[PDB]
Amino acid sequence: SDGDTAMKAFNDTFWDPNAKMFWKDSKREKHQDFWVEAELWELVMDAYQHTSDPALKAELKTQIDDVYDGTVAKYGQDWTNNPFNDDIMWWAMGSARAYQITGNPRYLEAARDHFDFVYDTQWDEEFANGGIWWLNSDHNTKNACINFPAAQAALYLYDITKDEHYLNAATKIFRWGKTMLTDGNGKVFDRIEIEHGAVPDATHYNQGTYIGSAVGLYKATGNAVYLDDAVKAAKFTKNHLVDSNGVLNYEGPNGDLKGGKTILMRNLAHLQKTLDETGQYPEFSAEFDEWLAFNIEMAWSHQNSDHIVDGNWAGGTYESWSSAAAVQALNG
Ligand SMILES: OC[C@H]1O[C@H](SC[C@H]2CNC[C@@H](O)[C@@H]2O)[C@@H](O)[C@@H](O)[C@@H]1O
Repeated sequence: SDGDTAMKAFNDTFWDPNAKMFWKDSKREKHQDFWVEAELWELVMDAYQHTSDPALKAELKTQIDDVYDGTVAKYGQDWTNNPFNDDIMWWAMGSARAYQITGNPRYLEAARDHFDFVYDTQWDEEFANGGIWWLNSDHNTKNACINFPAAQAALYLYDITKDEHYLNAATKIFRWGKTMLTDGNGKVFDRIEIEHGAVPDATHYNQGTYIGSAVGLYKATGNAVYLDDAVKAAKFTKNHLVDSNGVLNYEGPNGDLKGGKTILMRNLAHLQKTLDETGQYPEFSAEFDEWLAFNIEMAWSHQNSDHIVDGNWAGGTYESWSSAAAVQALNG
């Protein structure tokens, strides 16, 4: 049970049962950033779905509710006072998943109300012919880190509700994003800035949410073009966001990007499952599976004696966001 071992060690090192939040690092001086906390929430959910130890499973199910409670105690229930639309949407997506797992109606209202605020008021047709703004304060840029997560959140809400409103939203957001925030061959651009144009800088987490939304659209629509879209973005990641031995890059020193492999790995697992089930792209599937396994083994060979792995997978304080990626990789 390497996935169980990895998750237990992550909790032992970083979980604060008193505040019901993760610590930012092993000094236990400061709790994790708001948007990153939603991604650690999803890690708890993924370990819950992966494990077959019923005692650990029940423990992780309780933790799903505690993570939300601790964040609500510090930040409130209404997140629309946060000027970052991406922060809001990461929590809306997490809330949709928490509803799928628990059935607790507070999570459905949280997902729906926050999705609606962003989509209904922060979509604009004028600048760049579409897209959602990064912030709800100033309107200067439209970014991959809000647009693709918004498509993914719409797809979860469609699965829950069967309301075509959400499928129509996902289709519209993704079409815009593919056209304005990619090169058409799987390279995902960070953002488009008013008075400048596209900033074509690719990162692990934006490759990830593009891939996850494309796989979700394939499943919901039956259009094979969406699967092709996801494969091209996975090939780009494997060939161009890696070191000379094929190990995924380290994206520091930026604090938001350092743990981005967590989001990438979560979404690559969705593509791997869809390829295994459909038997499509058999040649790429075999190469992709082998490359993933090589990455996981190299990462875990760098673990310390407490079973924690730093985010520099190619080589004394450990950080929760950087260290999460190796745990996610064993819970997919
Ligand atoms: O270059 C990393 C990253 O930086 C921001 S998103 C990160 C912010 C999310 N909201 C809370 C902030 O504290 C955080 O910096 C955006 O410029 C994004 O497009 C880019 O990829």
